[PDB]
Amino acid sequence: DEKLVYPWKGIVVNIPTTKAQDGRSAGESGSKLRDEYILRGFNPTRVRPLWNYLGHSGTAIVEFNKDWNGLHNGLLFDKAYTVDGHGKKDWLKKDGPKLGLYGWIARADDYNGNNIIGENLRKTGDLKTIAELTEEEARKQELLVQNLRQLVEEKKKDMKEIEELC
Amino acid sequence: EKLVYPWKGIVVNIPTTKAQDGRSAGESGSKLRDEYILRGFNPTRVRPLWNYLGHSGTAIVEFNKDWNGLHNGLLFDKAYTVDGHGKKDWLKKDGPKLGLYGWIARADDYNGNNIIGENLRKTGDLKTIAELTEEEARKQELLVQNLRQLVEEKKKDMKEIEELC
Repeated sequence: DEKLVYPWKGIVVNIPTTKAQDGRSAGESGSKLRDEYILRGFNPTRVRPLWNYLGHSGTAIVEFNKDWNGLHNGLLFDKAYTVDGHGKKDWLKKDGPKLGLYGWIARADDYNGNNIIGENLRKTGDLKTIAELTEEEARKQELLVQNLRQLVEEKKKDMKEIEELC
Repeated sequence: EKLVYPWKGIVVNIPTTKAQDGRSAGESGSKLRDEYILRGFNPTRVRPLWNYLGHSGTAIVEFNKDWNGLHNGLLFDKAYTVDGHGKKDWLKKDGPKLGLYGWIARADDYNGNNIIGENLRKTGDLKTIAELTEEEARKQELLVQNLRQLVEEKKKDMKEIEELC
C-alpha cells in the first residue's frame, strides 16, 4: 500500500512564531511540545522545528523510536489530529483561517514533496512499506517456533529411543 | 518395572584374593571404571561392595543422574545380556562361570535381602520409567505452548498496527 518514513516521523505545522527586529522568526524549543506529547502517551524521542534563513519555519518534525512501539505511537499521533479535525486534509482546505497545531505522520507524499519538509525527511530517513515490514516480522517468528518445535521434536525422539531399549 | 535412581549398575564375580588375615581384596575398580569409559559407558564411579571380610566380589557402577546416564546404564545392561552375561545368566545352576556378570539395578535388586539391596537403599530410590518419561515430554509440550503463546501475542500486536494503517 502506502509507504512511510523510516524511522517513523511526525510532521506538525502551524507553530506560532514571533518576528524579531532583524526580521527573523523564533519560537518555542519544542521540548515543550515533546513533553505534551509524552504526557499524551505519544512517547516521542525528539521534537525539532525546521529552520531556514528566516529561522523558525513554523513547522516541526516529531521523531519516534525505530521499533514497532514507535510506529504505534506515531499512528496514534496521526489518528488523534485526524479525528480532532486537524489532519493534513484539514490543513489544506482553502476553506479559511486555521487555529492551533495541525499534524500528521510522514508518508511518501511528504518525503517526495519539493519543500523544507521533504528535504528534511530525505536528509534523515527512507521510505518503507508497512506490509513488507509487517510480513518479515511474522515470518521471523513463524520461523523460530519451528526451530523450537524442532528441538522438542528431537527430545521426543530421544525419549522413544530409551523406551525402545527399555 | 522400576529402576534405581540415580541409575546404578551391578557387577558380580569380581576376582578376589585372600590375605593371611583371612580378608579378601581386589582391584580398586577405577581400572574397571576406565574400561567402561573407553567402552562408551561413561560411568562416574565404580565402587566394590565391602563387608567385614572385605571385598565381596561385587561392585556398584554409578551413572550420571540425567537422561544420558540412564542411556549409558542401559547400554551397559544390554551389552552383558547379549554377551551371555546377564543376571539370568549369573543365576543358572548350570555350572561354572567365567568373567564379569553385570546388569542394571531394578526393584528386585533394591528389595533383595543382601549386601547389594542394602547398598542400593542406602544410596537411591525406585522410580518408574514411563512416569519419568512422561513428565519430561509434558514439561516440553508445555513450553512450546508458552512460546507459541508469545508469538501468538506478537502476531496480534501486528494486526493491531495493520488495522490502524
